[PDB]
Amino acid sequence: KVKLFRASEPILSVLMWGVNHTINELSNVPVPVMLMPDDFKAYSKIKVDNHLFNKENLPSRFKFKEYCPMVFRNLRERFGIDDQDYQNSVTRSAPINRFLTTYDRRFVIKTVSSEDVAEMHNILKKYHQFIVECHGNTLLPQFLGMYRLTVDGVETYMVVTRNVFSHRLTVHRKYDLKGSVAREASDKEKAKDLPTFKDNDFLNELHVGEESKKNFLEKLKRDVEFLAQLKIMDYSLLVGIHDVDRAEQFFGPGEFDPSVDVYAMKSHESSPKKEVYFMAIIDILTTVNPEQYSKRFNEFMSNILT
Amino acid sequence: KVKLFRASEPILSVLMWGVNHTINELSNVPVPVMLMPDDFKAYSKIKVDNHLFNKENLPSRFKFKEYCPMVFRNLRERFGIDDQDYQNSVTRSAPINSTRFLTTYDRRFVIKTVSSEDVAEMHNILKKYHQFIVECHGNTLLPQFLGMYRLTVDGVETYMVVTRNVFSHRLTVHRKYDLKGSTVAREASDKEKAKDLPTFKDNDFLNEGQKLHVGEESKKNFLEKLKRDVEFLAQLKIMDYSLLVGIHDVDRAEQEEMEVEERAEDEGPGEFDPSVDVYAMKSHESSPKKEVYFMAIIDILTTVNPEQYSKRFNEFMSNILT
Repeated sequence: KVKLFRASEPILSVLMWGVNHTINELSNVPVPVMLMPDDFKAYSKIKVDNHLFNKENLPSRFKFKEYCPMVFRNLRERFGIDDQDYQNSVTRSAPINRFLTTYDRRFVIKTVSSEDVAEMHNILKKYHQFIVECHGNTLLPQFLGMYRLTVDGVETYMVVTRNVFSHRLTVHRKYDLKGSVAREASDKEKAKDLPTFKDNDFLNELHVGEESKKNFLEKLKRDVEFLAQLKIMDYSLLVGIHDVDRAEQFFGPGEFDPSVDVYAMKSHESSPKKEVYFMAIIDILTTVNPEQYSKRFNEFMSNILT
Repeated sequence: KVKLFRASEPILSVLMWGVNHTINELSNVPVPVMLMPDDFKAYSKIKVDNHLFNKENLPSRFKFKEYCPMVFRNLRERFGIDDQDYQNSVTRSAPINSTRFLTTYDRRFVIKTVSSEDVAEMHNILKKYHQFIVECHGNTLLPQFLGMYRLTVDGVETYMVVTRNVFSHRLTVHRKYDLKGSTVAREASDKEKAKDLPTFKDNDFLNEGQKLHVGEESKKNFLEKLKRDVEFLAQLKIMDYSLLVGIHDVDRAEQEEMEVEERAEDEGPGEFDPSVDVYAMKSHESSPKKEVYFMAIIDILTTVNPEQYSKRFNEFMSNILT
C-alpha cells in the first residue's frame, strides 16, 4: 500500500504516478448517467513541482495530462475493466518492454505523436458510440486511456490498449496482415526471435470451425465497415499463434481466461495442431481507399480461417 | 468513497482536496528512521488545470502547496493523530467558521489563516519546535501544529496553519477567556461582549472573581507543563502569547440537551477522552459547579522582555487556578 513508483526510467515512474493519480481522482467523480459532448473535449492537467521531497524515484518537476477521462473510464467499464485493476496493472511494478506492456502483460502502452492524439479526439465520439452499440464485442483496438507526459521539458504521448495477445500464453508465430500490392518480412526481420511475418509469409505456407468463423467474420465485417465510414485505412490484422504442444516442453495447457484474453480462440477439435489463436485489428490511428482497402482486407482475412 | 469536496467557498474545496491529496501521496512515502535537514526546507507543489472536467465543486484551476510535509507528518504521529483520521476530519464534510478561523466538521482540528511572515517564522522555529515536541512526548500546552499549506485560487494566495483544537470536539464551551498577565489593561470590547460567546481578557477574569477548581494533582501537572513550555518560548524570541481558557458547564449542557430532545418530541456526562481532548481538566470533587476546563497556550508565531514576559505569564496562570 506504500506505492514507490520504482522504474527503469523517470518517464515510466511518472506514468505510474499519473495513472495512479488520475484513477484515484476519478474514484472521487460520480459515474454520470451518460457522457456529454464536453467530455469528448475535456482533460486533466497536473504540474508537480516538489522540492527536497519524495525524489527517490520520481522527478521533482513533471507534468501529467489525461485526455477525455470520463470517456476512457466509460470505455474501461464497457470492456469489463475495473479501474482498480487497471491502476494496479500500471502501478504495482514498472511496465516492461516504442511499445511497452504492464508488468502483468495485460495492457500495451504505445508511444504516439501529437497527430495520433488529434486523430483519436477526431474519432472518439463515433468510436464510443460504436463500442456502446457492439457491447464492447469488437476486434478493434480497445482504448483504455490516453496521456501526455512532460518530463525534463519533453512531451511524450501515450495510448493504452488491451493486449492483443494472451497475458500468459507464449506466442509462437506473429503475422501482420493488410490484404494488400504485396509485402513480406525481411532478412532483417526474419532474423528476430519473434519475426513479424506478413501476407506473402502467410500465403506461402487457421482452424477455428464454421461457428467461430461465422462470429469472427461477422465482427470483422462490422469493424472494418465502421473503419471505412470514418474513412480509415492501412490498419492490419495482428495474428499470433500459441502452439500448445510446444509449450508443454498451475499450470494448464492451452488454458486461459477468455474474459481476460479477449482476442483468444482455440483450435477446432479436428485441427492438425493443438493451437490457440489471437486475432485483432491494429494501427487504426495514423492508390487505394477504405472501400477498396476495407473490402480487400475482408476478402483476405476471410480466406485465412477454416 | 466518492469524496465531492463540496463547500461554502471554492477555497474550502481546494483545502479539502489538498489535504486529501497530500495525505494520500504521503501514504506512498516510507516513514523514515529520523528526519533530515532537507525535510525542514522541503515542500510539495501541485498545479491543477482541469478543462471541462470535475468542475462541480472544485475550481477548474488552482494550486496547492504543503510546507515540510515529512515534518508535519512526524508531528501528527508524535501527537497521537493518525493521518487517515486527520484526512477524514478534513474531507468528510466542509470545514466550518468560528477564513480565517475554521474548524473541521467534527470539531477536531482548527484551520487558521496566517500571513507569509507567519509561515516564514514557522520555518525559523520548526526544527527547535519539533525537537521540543520530541523531548516532551507531545505533552505540551503549546499549539500542536499538524500541517501548513498555501492555497491559490484565482491568482490569490492564502496560507493556513492547522492545529489540534484547544476545546473539546464534543463538550461545548460556555465561556472563554484570553489571558496574558499584562499589567496593562486587558478588557473585552462592547463589540466582543455583545457576541454570543465573548472572548474575555485579563481584567474580565479578575473582576469576575473567576477561579478554576482542579485540585492540586492536576494543577501541579499543568503548572509544570506551563513552566517548561513558557521557558521554551523564552528561549526563542517569543513573547505576547496567551492562555486560551474555555469553560464547559456540565449541568448547562445537560439542560441544552434536554431542550433538544424535548423539541424533537413535538416536531458519559462531563467525561472526556484525554487522548483526544488534550488540554482538558475536570473540576475538583469538592468544587462548586461541575465544569470542564480547556487551557492552552496560543499565538506563538507572529517594553518588557520575553524572559520576564515568561515568568510573569507563569505567575498569573499559577494564580488563575486552585
